[PDB]
Amino acid sequence: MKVPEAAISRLITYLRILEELEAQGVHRTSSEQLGELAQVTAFQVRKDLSYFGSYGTRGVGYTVPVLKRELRHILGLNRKWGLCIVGMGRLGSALADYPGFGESFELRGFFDVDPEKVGRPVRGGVIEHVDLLPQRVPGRIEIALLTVPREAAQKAADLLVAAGIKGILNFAPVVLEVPKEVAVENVDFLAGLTRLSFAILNPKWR
Amino acid sequence: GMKVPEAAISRLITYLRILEELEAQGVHRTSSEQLGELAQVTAFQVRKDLSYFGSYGTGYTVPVLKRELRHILGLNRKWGLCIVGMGRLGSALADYPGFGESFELRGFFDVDPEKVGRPVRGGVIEHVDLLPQRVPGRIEIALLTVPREAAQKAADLLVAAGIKGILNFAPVVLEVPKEVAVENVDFLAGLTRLSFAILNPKWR
DNA sequence: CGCTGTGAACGCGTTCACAGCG
DNA sequence: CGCTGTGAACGCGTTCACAGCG
Ligand SMILES: NC(=O)c1ccc[n+]([C@@H]2O[C@H](COP(=O)([O-])OP(=O)(O)OC[C@H]3O[C@@H](n4cnc5c(N)ncnc54)[C@H](O)[C@@H]3O)[C@@H](O)[C@H]2O)c1
Repeated sequence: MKVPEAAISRLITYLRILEELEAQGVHRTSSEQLGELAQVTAFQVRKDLSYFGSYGTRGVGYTVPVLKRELRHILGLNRKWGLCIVGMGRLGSALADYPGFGESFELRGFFDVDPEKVGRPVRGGVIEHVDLLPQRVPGRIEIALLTVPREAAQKAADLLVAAGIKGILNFAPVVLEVPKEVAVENVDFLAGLTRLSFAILNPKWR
Repeated sequence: GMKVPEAAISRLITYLRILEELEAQGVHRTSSEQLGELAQVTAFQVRKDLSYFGSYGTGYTVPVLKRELRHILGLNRKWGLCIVGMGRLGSALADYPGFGESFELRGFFDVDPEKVGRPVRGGVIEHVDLLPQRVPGRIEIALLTVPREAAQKAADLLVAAGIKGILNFAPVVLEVPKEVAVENVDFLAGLTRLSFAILNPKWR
């Protein structure tokens, strides 16, 4: 009834497997196959899905197109979120060019404070100054991709919170302080690297 | 209890960053209470995570904890890294000036005939076919930044070449031998999690 | 007194056995 | 019968209780 956040991550993985199975022409799957491809047990797959509903067919398995649609629904992918990039350095510029956001995420703003950058035309847009967030965010942008230097993150975050942002995808190696009403999700490649260090040094534990 | 939760390692990483900051600020003494607040966990959490490895307290001396942590995390050595897939993300990573002294880029690989032989910061792009002749004793960690459809195969080549750890930036679940460590940095997953979080605020 | 270190209790996510239905 | 759906046990990871000690 109450969903652990570890399950949401696994649902994201199941949906990717379903998109792949569909691409391969597979119309039907099972908790066992789904588990095998996601490297989790069939038990876990069925438990994860049960948190939201009964999308399978007893004694048969799951119809790929159906589970796919249901998972996209649960995940909020059945809509078009408005996004923006704050910090047009190398990562931000790379993201503006990323051809993989799909139909669920649409870039609508690119902000920064550098005179050189501000004003530069980019894929589907043109860089603007951050103070224009209050006059660009409301009703148009729900999620912000935060790609500024570590020391500028928390600052940029406050400007986003005050601008009425709904969520922050944080790429900066720092814990952000935001009001509980604002969602934050971190993408930390340095932490990932350090975890590999620990893992490699502790094979037994791994 | 000596079965260190993987979730503790992530927090240790955060404690270290907090200590770096504190040291930068000129702070010398800290406590599990101040550390906790800064990491947004309880004082109980901090002390418990540290206890897994030892008794470094007295509170804590910023410089002493910082040293003990980067040691526990293996940051007291120079890891050899390589980038496989020199596209937009790969190139950005090659020029990132924030790896630190603990991580050294020693290889850049690709299959694009037009990128191989291409000079880059601290080296030149080589064909992935050269991995078996480049990884052993020089490169332990590979940053995997090739397209989704190419990731599993590239990981197979890195494994065969002797890689010890793979930092996977592709949205796929990699299959690798038990002895090869894998860590995912998945921004599309983070995006989708935010989507879910925004639609389920009560769920928090 | 104030703060650490750590067994033990506890709540929650995973595992499991089977109930439910096709 | 076969595979999904699920209530409950299990056990891992966080919280708690107190012991040590300057
Ligand atoms: N572009 C971005 O902003 C961005 C941001 C985050 C995550 N990513 C992820 O990064 C990965 C790469 O995306 P990109 O936009 O940089 O792609 P890209 O196509 O720019 O570059 C991928 C590079 O990999 C090379 N490649 C393909 N197969 C290879 C193989 N077997 N061995 C070695 N090199 C190979 C390609 O030739 C290309 O140079 C994807 O998984 C994507 O999801 C991209």
